[PDB]
Amino acid sequence: SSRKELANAIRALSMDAVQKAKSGHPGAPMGMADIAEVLWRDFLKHNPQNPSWADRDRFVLSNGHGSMLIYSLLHLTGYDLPMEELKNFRQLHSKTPGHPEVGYTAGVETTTGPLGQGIANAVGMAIAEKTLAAQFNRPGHDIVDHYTYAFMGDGCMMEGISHEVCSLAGTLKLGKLIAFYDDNGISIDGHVEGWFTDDTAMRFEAYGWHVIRDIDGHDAASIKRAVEEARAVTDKPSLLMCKTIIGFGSPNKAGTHDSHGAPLGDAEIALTREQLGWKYAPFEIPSEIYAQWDAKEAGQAKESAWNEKFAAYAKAYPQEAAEFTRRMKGEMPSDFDAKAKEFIAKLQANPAKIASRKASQNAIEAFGPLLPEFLGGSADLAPSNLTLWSGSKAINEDAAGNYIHYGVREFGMTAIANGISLHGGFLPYTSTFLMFVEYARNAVRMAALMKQRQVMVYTHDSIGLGEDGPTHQPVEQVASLRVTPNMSTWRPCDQVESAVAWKYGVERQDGPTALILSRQNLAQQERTEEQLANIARGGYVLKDCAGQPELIFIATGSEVELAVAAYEKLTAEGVKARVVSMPSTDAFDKQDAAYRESVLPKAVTARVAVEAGIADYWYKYVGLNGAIVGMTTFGESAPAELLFEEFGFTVDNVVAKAKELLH
Amino acid sequence: SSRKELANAIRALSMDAVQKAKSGHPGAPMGMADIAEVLWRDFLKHNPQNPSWADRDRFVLSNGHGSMLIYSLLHLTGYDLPMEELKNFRQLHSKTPGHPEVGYTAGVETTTGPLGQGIANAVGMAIAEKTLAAQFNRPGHDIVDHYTYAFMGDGCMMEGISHEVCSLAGTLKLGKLIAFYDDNGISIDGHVEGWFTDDTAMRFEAYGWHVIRDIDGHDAASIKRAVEEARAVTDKPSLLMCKTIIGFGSPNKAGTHDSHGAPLGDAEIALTREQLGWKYAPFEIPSEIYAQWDAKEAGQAKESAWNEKFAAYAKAYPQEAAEFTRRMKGEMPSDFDAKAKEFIAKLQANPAKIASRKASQNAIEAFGPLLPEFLGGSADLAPSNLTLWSGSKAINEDAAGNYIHYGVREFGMTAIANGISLHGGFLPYTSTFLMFVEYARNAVRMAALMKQRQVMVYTHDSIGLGEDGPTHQPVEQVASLRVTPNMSTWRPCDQVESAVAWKYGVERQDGPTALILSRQNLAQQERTEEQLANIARGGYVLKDCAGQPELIFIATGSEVELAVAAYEKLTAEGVKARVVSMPSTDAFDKQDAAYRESVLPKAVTARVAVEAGIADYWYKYVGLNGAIVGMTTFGESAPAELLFEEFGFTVDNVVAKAKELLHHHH
Ligand SMILES: Cc1ncc(C[n+]2csc(CCOP(=O)(O)OP(=O)(O)O)c2C)c(N)n1
Ligand SMILES: Cc1ncc(C[n+]2csc(CCOP(=O)(O)OP(=O)(O)O)c2C)c(N)n1
Ligand SMILES: O=C[C@H](O)[C@H](O)[C@H](O)COP(=O)(O)O
Ligand SMILES: O=P(O)(O)OC[C@H]1O[C@@H](O)[C@H](O)[C@@H]1O
Ligand SMILES: [Ca+2]
Ligand SMILES: [Ca+2]
Repeated sequence: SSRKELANAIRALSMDAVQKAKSGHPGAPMGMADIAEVLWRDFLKHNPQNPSWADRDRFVLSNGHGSMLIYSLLHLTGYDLPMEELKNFRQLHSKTPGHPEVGYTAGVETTTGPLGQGIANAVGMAIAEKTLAAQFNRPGHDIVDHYTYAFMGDGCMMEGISHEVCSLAGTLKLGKLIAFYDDNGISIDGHVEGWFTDDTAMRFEAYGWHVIRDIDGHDAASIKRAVEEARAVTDKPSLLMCKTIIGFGSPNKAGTHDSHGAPLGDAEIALTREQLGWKYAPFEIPSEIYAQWDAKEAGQAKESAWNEKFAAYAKAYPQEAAEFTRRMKGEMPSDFDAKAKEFIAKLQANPAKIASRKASQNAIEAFGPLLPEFLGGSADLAPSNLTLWSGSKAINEDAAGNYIHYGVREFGMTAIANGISLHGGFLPYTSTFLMFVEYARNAVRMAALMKQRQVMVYTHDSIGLGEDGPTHQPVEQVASLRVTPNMSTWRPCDQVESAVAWKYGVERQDGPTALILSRQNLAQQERTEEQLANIARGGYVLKDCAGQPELIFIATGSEVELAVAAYEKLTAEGVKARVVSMPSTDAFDKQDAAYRESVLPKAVTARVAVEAGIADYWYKYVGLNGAIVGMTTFGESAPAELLFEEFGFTVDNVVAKAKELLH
Repeated sequence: SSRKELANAIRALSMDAVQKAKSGHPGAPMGMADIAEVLWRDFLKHNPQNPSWADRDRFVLSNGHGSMLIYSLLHLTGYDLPMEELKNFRQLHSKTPGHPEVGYTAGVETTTGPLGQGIANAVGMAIAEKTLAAQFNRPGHDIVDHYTYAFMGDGCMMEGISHEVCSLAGTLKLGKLIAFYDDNGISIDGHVEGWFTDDTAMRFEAYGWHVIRDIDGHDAASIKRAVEEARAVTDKPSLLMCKTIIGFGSPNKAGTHDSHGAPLGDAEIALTREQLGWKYAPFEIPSEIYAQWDAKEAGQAKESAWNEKFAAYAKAYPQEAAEFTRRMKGEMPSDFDAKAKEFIAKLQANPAKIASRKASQNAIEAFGPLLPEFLGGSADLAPSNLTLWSGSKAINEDAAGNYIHYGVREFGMTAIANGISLHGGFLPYTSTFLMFVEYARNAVRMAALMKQRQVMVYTHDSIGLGEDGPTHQPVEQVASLRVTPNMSTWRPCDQVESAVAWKYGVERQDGPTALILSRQNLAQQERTEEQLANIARGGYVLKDCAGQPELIFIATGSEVELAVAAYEKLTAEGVKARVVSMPSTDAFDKQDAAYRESVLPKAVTARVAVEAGIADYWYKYVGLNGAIVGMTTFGESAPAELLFEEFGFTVDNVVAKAKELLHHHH
């Protein structure tokens, strides 16, 4: 069959599946089908039989609304995505959700839909490949060698996050990253010139990208030549400016916003078949077209050749090969648990009053020699977030390193890290001041949604940071993280809880972990063996009374010391008081009901929460008959000590609020 | 004095103020002092005696960590910011907080600190001036004519938001926007080349900006020539690449990251005085230097000339002048309250089962003729968010318009809108799908912090949007807004609550208002006159029983219909039930104790929250002995009706959970 006929199979499947669902986006799949046909059939190195092959090229659909494009590709090339799944596009529990999702659909590399994040993820995957290659490749043994291809549209180009990650991609000279820009001149509001006039090629040249202008996105020869040129440029990421017609094939909707985001309609589909000369019924693909699209045979040949290469590598470099396999699988070193526990025990036995940001650095230092998979960084706050350890090596200086200077790019940093986690081989950590999680907020959510392991190191967690004032002092940010599905959030009260939280973070297999860390010094709490072990349970009894408590303080982070001081005062008066330290609400919630009852007995309603963050969160644990010593306002610019006093984080106020309950 | 001496006054006040506070950022003020001296002394049109003068130039410090730069400028030029306040830099309740804050420091135009948002605000202020000029200027009466100047550094340049707002500023050909880039090669991690290598000039040329390269940021003549060039270019915003030395003056810390964000140290300050030839003690400025810095006489002259111009305008165009004054003050039309109430009453009397996104569009259509100050827009979702009304006119088409195609730029859009509200003359509304509030999240917080009036139109509020699936379906986003200080958040249950929320939003002078709106059709509820009035109280009794309820449903938005259905089932079975509609938790919380007690009596503990959003939020109103019919997971890609079924948003399930609750209580 002709290349245009092969590409037209994508057009037919896409418009038909959208029509059947009465929902979806036929424009981009129709506009990009010719580009996809060249990339997938001529260049993409992949095995449909094993979507997890370590050395496969990675493809990313950043314009993820065009989900039928990727489903057509996966089906046609022989992945485990039958026609019935395409016929169930956008239907409950199908393998063909409205935007592509990593994890159930074979071959989908990442979850897109939020514009701009796909390209960010791609930048992360290219960073991972370059770094893994530098770490593992040996003379005569290039076991890591793959491209990262991304499709993206006007929406991704307009988003700020594209500037963050494409800027950094240029700095890092990501020669194996190749992006195709679907330059179709249309967005939802109509012709883009009213709101988007960038000389996008010039913009990308400013980033140090290799840019190929004026590609006819509907001509196989033009596209193929451009990809060849891009692959020949090894020291710069490449952008291919692909001029396309959105909804290509539709006489009445091609080139219009009408084709973007709704079914074409039965009549228009009939006209499209006529224009394309496509003779097949909906969901009919002839054997000749499958024969030219199918990649099972080539895929298995390529992967088997790689397996043989890896076997030879394992002979010459057995320890390295074992590390590669362990790291690609995301498995932890077998003695990590024992070694981390030893560190935790040492801290408990050797008290230090330090900021939890420093306790965090200390955990990185302890874990560093144990976790060569670390690929960490900070958004231009290394000396403040304390993300460097003695073994940190910046990848802009040493390609085989383990540290990234992300610059002032919180959103890009976090979505890049999502790419890194998705790639395999690494354990990313990222960092900024907690307030600026708000800049990265949707990428944090995406890590949770995609069930990705990433440790998010968020320092300067409250009014305790002092003089920088209300634009920097978090109040409501922790609460937002706590109510995020599949997020783990830890606000350690001292260096011991900080190490436990770090351990929990690196050992998570199925989601991210945010560490909520102080600028200011935190007192260490004394713990029994049982209490020490129970830190990992997220909430535990820190100070207690004999028999049923009359009063329970629930405190986190920097406020545990305050709660303990109130407890001592009330205990001396003869109140049966308890202090619960609650470093992680999510880990506590996951405990069995007997454990939860032992910490927060259901019959004890006199509960006082204490946390320098938004009060409203705490009704979850204090109910309607408790008290909350929290924040209800923005902060103020002043020294920390005076702020805590001003906002009622005092022994007198905590005691007074508790006494109010006991009547 | 020489220009360098005058600029050194800023250097001295800045390093000394930071030293006394033992906290702050001397680097940027010291690096940008010569630029500030030229801009402020030679170009800036302002009156220190009236920081609210309608036609003043606007200045924005986007690299807001260098706060002592602006405090030095305001003090030296004669604003109401005494030396005692500079001595109280970074101290509780001073007029000199660590990052500048609009509101309680004379002459500060916006609150910065979050990098990138300053330049966004500046773009908003420039859009406001251009639009206001187009709307109000008349032949021989150019009553609107001022520049917007912004300072920004490497941090602002790296941030994605700079791309969003500078791209759009290029499209809109904002000839009176002039930005100065503090090109000093240093950020917190060190020399920027390790992580920041853009050809920034080429980037801004790609945006359609006029760029002036290689300006010696420490040479007044060079700076002045560059400003004159930027002012001569009337059809593009300008970027002046100013090469500076961070911490200029410090022998040991200039040009180093060490000067960025900590006090220089007393020894180093002594050496800096010696290098700069600055002889005066900390917080000492001689009369002769004040005489050269002071702007009171020039300022008064310029404002008086403008007042004469405005008086002539008022004579020739009295209605237009009255509108200009009203709009600059942010006052509402005198008949707006009455007309809006008439609209609301009409809706209650004429039920329509429509999506609250459509109800929102209908309110825009009703208010549009009444509020010529509207400057609304959507981030490339006009046909989905339903932000256009019949009188909308895009400002890229007609500069005198009232609508902005923001493109796919949620964060930039919202921070631009903050600039628009800060400028005066307009009432901005912005819009995207609720999920993508997460892209704009800190700009939303900044509107709340800055006490700004902006209506935020957030559609597609839940799993009710259907097939687009979990990357689009909000779950936890409403809760996030509800816990934000000074945020108002409305999740209207029908077209009537939608109109009330819109009225509340436009009339809210001291903070923003987010509207949480459905894709799918919402049932109109029956209301008495009293209930209709009570919508604005945020939470109110919608359905009730005789005597103390044994069960209270609390519901919002699309789920009120479900709660009412459950209430009907239970009532028919002889259960004593109540339904509370809670369109706004923040408004409800602001009601007095007696009113809140009347709605959610403390005696009644069997409370069931119903909302297609994260369940954990609702413990606030249901306590530990209630029930919550909410979401606890991400969504799924499927038709909305199947999703509501899947996730337990059914009459049978709500009734079952309510009965299960009552069984446990009994
Ligand atoms: C962050 C974000 N904002 C908004 C949307 C809604 N949206 C989806 S596509 C689009 C604009 C059109 O973008 P483009 O890539 O040019 O679409 P195409 O040409 O492929 O049809 C928008 C606003 C989104 N998915 N993500
Ligand atoms: C959104 C955001 N992220 C991080 C910070 C912390 N921060 C303040 S300045 C800076 C980097 C230095 O930027 P630059 O403007 O080049 O500083 P300068 O040369 O004026 O000292 C950072 C990361 C912030 N204020 N806002
Ligand atoms: O992500 C935005 C998509 O393009 C929309 O899913 C699509 O345009 C449908 O819009 P609506 O929800 O108004 O039917
Ligand atoms: O002392 P910390 O809080 O680490 O940092 C002080 C300031 O220096 C930089 O980090 C930032 O600019 C911050 O505002
Ligand atoms: Ca497009
Ligand atoms: Ca800098």
